[PDB]
Amino acid sequence: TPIQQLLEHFLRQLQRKDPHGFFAFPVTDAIAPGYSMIIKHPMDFGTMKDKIVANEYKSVTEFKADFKLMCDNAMTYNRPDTVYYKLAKKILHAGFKMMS
Ligand SMILES: NC(=O)c1ccc2nc(N)sc2c1
Repeated sequence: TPIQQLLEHFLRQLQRKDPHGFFAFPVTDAIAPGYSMIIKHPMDFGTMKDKIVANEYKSVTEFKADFKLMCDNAMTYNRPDTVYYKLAKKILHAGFKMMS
């Protein structure tokens, strides 16, 4: 569908900004201790892709909200001086601008 095509385009462009794949897959507690205790609504680019394919996004607004959730989670869990926090903040702002 038109929406699925646009969201696939946005997702490709957003993922290009995360070359290490820090946000490619759900965060594991092994990698990030206590993550599942701290973050109630996890999100990641892979989950977003699956939601596109399942036709679960009915508006760009819904997709943007999941992107923001992913970034907000990273800025809640990781301390500001970490690579993960800095990239989440950078890609949140740049990603919203790109989609506009
Ligand atoms: N999405 C995240 O918040 C995230 C991703 C990767 C990662 N690697 C760590 N050692 S902490 C951590 C957190």
